[PDB]
Amino acid sequence: QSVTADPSPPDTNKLNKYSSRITEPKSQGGSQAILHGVGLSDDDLLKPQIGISSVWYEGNTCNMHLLKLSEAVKEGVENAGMVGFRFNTIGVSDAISMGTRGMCFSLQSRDLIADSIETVMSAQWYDGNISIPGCDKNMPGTIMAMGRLNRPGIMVYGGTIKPGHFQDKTYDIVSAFQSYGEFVSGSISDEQRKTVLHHSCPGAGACGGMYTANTMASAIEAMGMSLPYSSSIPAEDPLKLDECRLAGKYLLELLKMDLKPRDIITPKSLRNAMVSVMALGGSTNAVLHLIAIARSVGLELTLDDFQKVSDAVPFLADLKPSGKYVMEDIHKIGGTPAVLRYLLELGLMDGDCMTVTGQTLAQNLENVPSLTEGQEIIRPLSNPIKETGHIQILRGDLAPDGSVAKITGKEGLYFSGPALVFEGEESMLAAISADPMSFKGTVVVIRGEGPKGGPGMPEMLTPTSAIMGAGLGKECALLTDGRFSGGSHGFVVGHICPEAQEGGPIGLIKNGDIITIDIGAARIDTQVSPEEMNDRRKKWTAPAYKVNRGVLYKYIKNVQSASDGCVTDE
Amino acid sequence: QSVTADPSPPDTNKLNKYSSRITEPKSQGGSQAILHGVGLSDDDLLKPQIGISSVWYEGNTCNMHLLKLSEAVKEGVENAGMVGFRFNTIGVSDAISMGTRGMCFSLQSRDLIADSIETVMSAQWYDGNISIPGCDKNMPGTIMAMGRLNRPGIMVYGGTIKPGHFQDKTYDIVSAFQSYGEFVSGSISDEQRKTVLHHSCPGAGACGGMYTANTMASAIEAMGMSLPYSSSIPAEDPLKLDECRLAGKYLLELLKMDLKPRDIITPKSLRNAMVSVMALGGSTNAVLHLIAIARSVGLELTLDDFQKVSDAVPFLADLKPSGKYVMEDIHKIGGTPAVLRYLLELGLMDGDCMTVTGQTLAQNLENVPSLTEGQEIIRPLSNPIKETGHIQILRGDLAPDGSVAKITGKEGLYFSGPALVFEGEESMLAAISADPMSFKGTVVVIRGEGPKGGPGMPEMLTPTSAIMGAGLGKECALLTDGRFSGGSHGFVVGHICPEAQEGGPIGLIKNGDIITIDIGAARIDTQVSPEEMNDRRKKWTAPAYKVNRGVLYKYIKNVQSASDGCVTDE
Ligand SMILES: CC(C)=C1CC[C@]23CO[C@H](C2)[C@@](O)(C(=O)O)CC[C@@H]13
Ligand SMILES: CC(C)=C1CC[C@]23CO[C@H](C2)[C@@](O)(C(=O)O)CC[C@@H]13
Ligand SMILES: CC(C)=C1CC[C@]23CO[C@H](C2)[C@@](O)(C(=O)O)CC[C@@H]13
Ligand SMILES: CC(C)=C1CC[C@]23CO[C@H](C2)[C@@](O)(C(=O)O)CC[C@@H]13
Ligand code: FES
Ligand code: FES
Ligand SMILES: [Mg+2]
Ligand SMILES: [Mg+2]
Repeated sequence: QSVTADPSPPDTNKLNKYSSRITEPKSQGGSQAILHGVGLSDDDLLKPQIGISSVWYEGNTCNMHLLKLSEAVKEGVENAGMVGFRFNTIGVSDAISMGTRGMCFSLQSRDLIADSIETVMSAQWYDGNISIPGCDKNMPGTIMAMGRLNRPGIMVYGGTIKPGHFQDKTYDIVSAFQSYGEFVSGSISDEQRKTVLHHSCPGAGACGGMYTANTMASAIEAMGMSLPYSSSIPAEDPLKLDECRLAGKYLLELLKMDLKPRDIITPKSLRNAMVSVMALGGSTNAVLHLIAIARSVGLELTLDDFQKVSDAVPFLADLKPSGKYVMEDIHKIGGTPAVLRYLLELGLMDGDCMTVTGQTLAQNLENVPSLTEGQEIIRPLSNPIKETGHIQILRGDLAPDGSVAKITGKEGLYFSGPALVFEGEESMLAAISADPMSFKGTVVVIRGEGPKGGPGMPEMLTPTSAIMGAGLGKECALLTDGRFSGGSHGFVVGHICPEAQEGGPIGLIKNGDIITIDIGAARIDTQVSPEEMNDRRKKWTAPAYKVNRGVLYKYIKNVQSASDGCVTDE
Repeated sequence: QSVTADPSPPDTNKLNKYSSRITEPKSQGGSQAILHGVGLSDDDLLKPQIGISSVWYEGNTCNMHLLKLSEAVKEGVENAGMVGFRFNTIGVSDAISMGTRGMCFSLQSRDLIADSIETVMSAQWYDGNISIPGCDKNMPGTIMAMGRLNRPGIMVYGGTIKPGHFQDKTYDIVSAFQSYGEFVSGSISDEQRKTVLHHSCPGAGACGGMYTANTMASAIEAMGMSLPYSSSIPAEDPLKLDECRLAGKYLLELLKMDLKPRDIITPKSLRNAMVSVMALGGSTNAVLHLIAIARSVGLELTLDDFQKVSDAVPFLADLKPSGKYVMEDIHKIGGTPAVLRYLLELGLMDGDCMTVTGQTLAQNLENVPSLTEGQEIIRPLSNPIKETGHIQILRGDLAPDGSVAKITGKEGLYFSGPALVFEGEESMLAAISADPMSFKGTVVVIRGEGPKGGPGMPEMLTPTSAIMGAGLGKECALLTDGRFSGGSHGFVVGHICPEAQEGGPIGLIKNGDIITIDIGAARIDTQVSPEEMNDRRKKWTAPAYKVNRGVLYKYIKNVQSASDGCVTDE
């Protein structure tokens, strides 16, 4: 819990606790000369300095607008009497890289982003931070950096993309991904396929459903580290620019209070974040990212913590991918604060947690308009979509250190079938192409896709959509030490630990082993005896790492297990 | 030498070898929908995609102009028939962080930059790269990423800052750093001190002397990975913008030739780079960065390689800090190509190395105007400033795995003195404050500043300027496992390996040990017997790491020794 990462300030009530290190001593005249050179007056040197870290880049719709938002954040910082210094990190697009080896680089970019913002804040002695992520992994990456530094900070979510519309039909990135399967199946022509591709993503913003971006944005708001409505204002909405211009005012107040990320991110605000995930049907990736965020502030968060919140919180929101609505429809019925107000009224949330407004969650939500009368997106507690949360933690013989599944309650309580084992996604997809019926009734195992084996713990969508299009949805189960993206109508488990590369039982499974998934017992078991499994283990040798240089070899050297949130700095 | 880091392309003569992975298969319609959303037409999808990676940020003069350069690079990429996708990494300012704990974050940002550009190029499937660094570590960071990817790439140096001028007096960042010592000594008043600070850095650009930025920029041009004149055109010069607009034309040609970084960065172009360092009196940091660059392409480069080139190449350039002129004065006498033309004419360089112009170094230099008649910056081979290079590799008892020193030839051949040992820069500076005369005649050892002990292998300037201001310049020697920045008029050695944190002999030195530096034997020796040293070693226990989380704990876990270039991905 005693984190030692970044420099500590060189007194109370001082607003420039860190930048005074370089703006005040005569022995740092070199630093002051650079600062004059970038435009600071003598008066400016007395002011707090805010690092404004955006994740702009031009090759992704989620991120191409973030420089325009960064300009607005800087203008608000200046209007609040402080100095704004913009800088920008990298990010990668899951939508672009999905289905390719580029996806091996996606999860780790969260931790690269954390390292990047930490590096700049520490070296330049900035007093506070405003981050503008726009896309899946960007968000937890910025919060992790704020937790390590423990300097006042606010996350401004870039906002969600608007749905595409063409000829009385609604299209999104899900439409684009689905289009190829509908072409091969014969449902649509090549001409209809191309139309979907040209009208799926009309502008800037993150993916609209309850995928990782909106899950994490909502969760981070719920955790108190974004301003109210940050998660539900669309990316191109003029209110997003207004939020950007106001972050500086709110940050000034945080500096006056010295309200820091470790004052805001606590066991109870972490639970608030998890409640929001459960209630909205949020992504299983939130397990990885919330664990990493909790670790970044010196706290603990286990898989069991997620299971307890899941048991305690019903799934209430009729939102894609599980349901029919998108983040804009939440926005039109009162936004994320309206949802959280309802959950707080139900006693599911703790209102006493401090937030980046300088007030408590309860104080923020006191004044917010409630959910729109007659709305059908957020179900009553009396009529939930599921009595408990979607997220389910499975252990048992084959996942002794844990695993994560999204369970709707429609797949049944059990699946038993002979294992069909693949060393990588490629061999699985080839086998289901040549011989789809060989999959009927099996427990499909795609191993070697974990943090070290993948490497990079890639997300895989093609296995579930291939299973769906072969008519095998409820007829087989899918297990991996990596991650699955789309929903089957059957059992789909990821994050199996230990991963195959580490010699976990998943790497000892053989074709024909009878595997039994039991949701009530929360176990993925094998009919193979523990003694024969141990025999296989004694004979097992770890495969060679797939890379020997570069960022992914460093990831292999540094990354902890999926049950440990794949943190890299421990 | 067999590097496995990044994805390989999914045919010859194809110009979009990598982006075809996502622009051509119907199974990647999701990728194509994102690309349409960011503005690509169907015709645009057929074009090569260039990742344009700048290191812009607002808090440093070296980097604040790089977004404007990035816009020009993109416009040139489009004018050459390709698609330009801008993205931006982080960087840190050595001028701002020097003298503070922020400096522990500076060297590692080179390797963070390499990881960042590698990550984006791999995930987004870009065909080529144009990088726009502006500051010390940025430059080798971008080349390392290009070496790992081995996709056609060009480095555009951001260019050097113009000298500040006020009331018939020339000021630079060196003036600003010197100002405090001149205030404490009484040479100048507080009023004169403040004047230097306001007129030292008038605009955008890297430091003007032969510090790391200009050393590396020149070295990277000499290595063939920048266009001719990139290193010597000033940052605000309109020709820099013209260079930016032309990089796309040159990159198109590289894609047609499939001339890749591992075709350009070879043993012989690495030697060309080292020749340029020796001849210009370049920074000892170039030892670290050129080793890392050579490793990134699967090549070897040792400390002995530097000593052999140093022995073979005289110091010829009258350039700060060793001399009086700056990079702009090279620029006014024909620039870096004119210098390299002279060295090539002397037979010091290999002209057959391919470069990013698509032609050889000799072909580039055939047409360039020679050095301005009557110039006094570049000495003749008959009258060099030093018969061999400044860079000197020392081993011996106390640096068995090597060490690096800048030797002018003025300090003599020997120094012998009792050791005065400090565990960190702070205790050294306090001791020389309270008791300066206790330093007279000693060999000052500042240990625990290496890659893992510092951590971060920080650069330290205050020890040499404190020694200078106490009148002790030629009266003591300075040794460290970290790095020293400014020049003493005596012996100053850095990069001592193994570092103290790793239990190298430097961590076993005690106050009073007689240390003898012998330049001719190239040895740093101790009078203590090898048997007593081994006794000390058997009793020695490694100190606890100073951090336990964050980017610097990861650095500690990953970094190799200074003699190994402090690479992190092996
Ligand atoms: C960030 C780095 C490089 C550090 C090395 C060891 C210390 C230095 O002082 C200690 C620990 C610290 O608590 C402070 O007083 O500032 C924080 C900073 C770190
Ligand atoms: C399931 C399909 C159709 C997706 C559309 C684009 C994304 C949505 O969010 C992104 C990419 C994803 O990384 C997540 O957050 O889960 C994976 C899933 C796919
Ligand atoms: C970059 C990553 C994650 C890789 C994992 C193992 C391989 C895959 O194929 C091999 C090696 C490769 O030579 C290719 O044919 O493309 C390069 C890419 C890497
Ligand atoms: C020696 C003094 C006065 C310097 C002025 C600013 C810089 C120059 O270059 C930068 C910072 C440095 O990182 C290098 O490249 O060596 C260290 C040295 C100091
Ligand atoms: S790919 Fe960026 S939020 Fe979906
Ligand atoms: S600090 Fe950037 S080049 Fe000197
Ligand atoms: Mg994702
Ligand atoms: Mg430097």
